[PDB]
Amino acid sequence: MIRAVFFDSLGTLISVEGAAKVHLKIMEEVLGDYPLNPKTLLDEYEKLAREAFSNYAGKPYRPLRDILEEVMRKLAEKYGFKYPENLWEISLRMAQRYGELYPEVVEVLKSLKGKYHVGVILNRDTEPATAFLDALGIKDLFDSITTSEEAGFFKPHPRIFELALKKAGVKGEKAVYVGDNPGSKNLGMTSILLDRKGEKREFWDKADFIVSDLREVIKIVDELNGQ
Repeated sequence: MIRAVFFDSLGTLISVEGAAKVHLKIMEEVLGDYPLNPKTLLDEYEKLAREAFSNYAGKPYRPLRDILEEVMRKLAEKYGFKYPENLWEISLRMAQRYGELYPEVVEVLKSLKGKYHVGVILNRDTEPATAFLDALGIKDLFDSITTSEEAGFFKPHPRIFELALKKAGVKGEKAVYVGDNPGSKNLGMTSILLDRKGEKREFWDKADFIVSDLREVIKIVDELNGQ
């Protein structure tokens, strides 16, 4: 009965060590020999970035490119370094060089594809997100790529999930939702929380299933289709 499987963000796919290396290598190229610790710039950027996502959560869409460029403009003014006009070119190049997926992603996505509609749902701009998936080498492994830019509202507004389901052409009850965060609620979708290092034990009643890696997603869908 399960016909579609959706992943909530790149966090379910990119390794923590990979994403950290990409972000640091971006800040290192931005700064060059400027007398600022690139790790400090990164930590401050992330702080301001998380604030922006919270401020815009559930609001009408505004290009994340514009939001994050404003953040970098603030930092360049605060610390005094030259604003990187080629920021997004740097970011994609570093993602392609240093972006590392969790080891099971490619094989699990290929297995799910061909049996089910496999989609990714992203709180991002469409062209950048699609280019990022291409730089990571998994763009073609998704039947659908659905973004807040397409939906017109930032998560957790339900429109993005309604759109994802309509691209697949299935009721919410015929789809599962895999995410790193405890949110598709009240749309009928089966929720699978991904806790790779067992440090989300608190919200282990906030999901229908709990897995430590993506291979178990196939096991759960096989179980549900059997019941």
